[PDB]
Amino acid sequence: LIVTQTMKGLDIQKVAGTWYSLAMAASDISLLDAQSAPLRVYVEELKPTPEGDLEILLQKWENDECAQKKIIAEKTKIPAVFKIDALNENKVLVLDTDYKKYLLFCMENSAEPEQSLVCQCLVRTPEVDDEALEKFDKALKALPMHIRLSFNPTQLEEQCHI
Amino acid sequence: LIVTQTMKGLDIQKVAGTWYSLAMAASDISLLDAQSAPLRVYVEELKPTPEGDLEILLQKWENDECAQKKIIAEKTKIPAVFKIDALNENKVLVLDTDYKKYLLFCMENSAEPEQSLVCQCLVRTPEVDDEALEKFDKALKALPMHIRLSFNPTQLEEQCHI
Repeated sequence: LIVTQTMKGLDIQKVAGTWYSLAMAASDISLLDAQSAPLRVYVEELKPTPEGDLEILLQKWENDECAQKKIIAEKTKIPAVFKIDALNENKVLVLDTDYKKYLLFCMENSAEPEQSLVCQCLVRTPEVDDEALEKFDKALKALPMHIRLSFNPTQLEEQCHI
Repeated sequence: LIVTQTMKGLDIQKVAGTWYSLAMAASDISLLDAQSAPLRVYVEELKPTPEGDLEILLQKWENDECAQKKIIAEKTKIPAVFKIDALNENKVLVLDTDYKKYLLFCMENSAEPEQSLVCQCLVRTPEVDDEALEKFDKALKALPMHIRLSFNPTQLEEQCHI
């Protein structure tokens, strides 16, 4: 609930389709540190269910393979906040989006916020959009982020960004 | 020579003393990735020689120990640029400094610039100065940085920032 910015009037239907994790940022270095870091995940596609929920198709370097995982985000009373699937009463907050280009969101742990806050900047195409990165940074200002990763076109087209 | 910003009228004598690597940034993620990353170095002290050179006292996680290394930077025709000691005809460029608080510099490889550019924000005390970080970012704007690390007081006081 630290993320003071959330989007008003979110139409979860419109955010459906393919996305690229262009930039990542986290409050703790160890969260995004190595390629095998716990929260180093790459979004592939967002699939909203008619029941209001949101399926998230993502990738992660687990063993030595780029594994494809599927997380399901259940909707809450607030249309911009979601509860992800784990003991960890974790929330997925959508900060802003114009639906056609970018989408800014932040995963957070309700128990340990400042120790577990990861945000991302998703874009529709594998192009480095400066205007989306600008908005991402502005939303990051008041947040205690200590690591910020950014990716290039070539990395965006390969699995697990290699 | 990509770093378009360099400081005019640098008095190498004044930058002597203890410093803290408050923030780091690099053009390639693999340069600052893990704790054992090649260019993940922590500045301890800057010792300028009367012969115009500059000794750099730093730390690095090599094996499983936080080793203290000492790099010597030889002066060049330009008072803000230095040549570090290795085959790699590498340069150390000082971008800005008020001598009493911060100091912004960038290490660079003359052979492969965009693939080997690391910059840092050194502060005098282990306090998070927003004004120094602001200046650091402004100087980073035109540079193709893809990773940015930041550290907190507690980390600044421990060897190898742990």
